Amino acid sequence: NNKQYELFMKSLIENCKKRNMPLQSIPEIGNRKINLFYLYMLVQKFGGADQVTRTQQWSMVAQRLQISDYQQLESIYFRILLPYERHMISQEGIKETQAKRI
Repeated sequence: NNKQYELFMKSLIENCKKRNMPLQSIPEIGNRKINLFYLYMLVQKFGGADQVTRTQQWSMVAQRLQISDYQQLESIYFRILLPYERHMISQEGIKETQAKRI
């Protein structure tokens, strides 16, 4: 699962580059390569950053990547790949990501 990164990564990148580089550099929070989809996989509890970015569930994300900075979290969620994260949860078009099993 060492490639799993380059996979979801390419997705996020297309966003950072399409969102006008909302970072200008990966906010490498923790002590190594970012684990966006990781702490993000936890935000799922809410599904919508803007809702989780100011709640308790955030403590889960924020406190999972040893950052304890809920603000950096939505920086992750929103400032790196808001759309993507909030995309592959509700449906994402059920014709691109999940594509109804396919």
